[PDB]
Amino acid sequence: MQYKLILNGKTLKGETTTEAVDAATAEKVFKQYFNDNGVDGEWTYDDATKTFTVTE
Amino acid sequence: MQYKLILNGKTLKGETTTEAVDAATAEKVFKQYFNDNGVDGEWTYDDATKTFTVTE
Repeated sequence: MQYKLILNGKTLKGETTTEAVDAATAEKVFKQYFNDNGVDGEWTYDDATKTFTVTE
Repeated sequence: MQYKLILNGKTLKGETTTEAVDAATAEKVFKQYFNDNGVDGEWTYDDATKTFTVTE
């Protein structure tokens, strides 16, 4: 279903939102992006509350 | 001064905001990001209205 990206950091802050096929994909996609980008913030995943938490 | 990033696309949509030293830098930075991230959306720059326009 619809997932939501929460961004926490210093050089960047904000919230994105995407809908993937499911838990395994949205998760797969947003990871693809925030695993580096000089942020590699702390990862968090929420399935049943559609959320992500990135923390530099 | 304060610049603003407008995101237009399919896999991603949203708005970010950063303050750079000036027109040459904010421009330089946001370009650094949206020139490939599978989006490489159309570029647009606004100095006097602090804005950017990305379009897949």
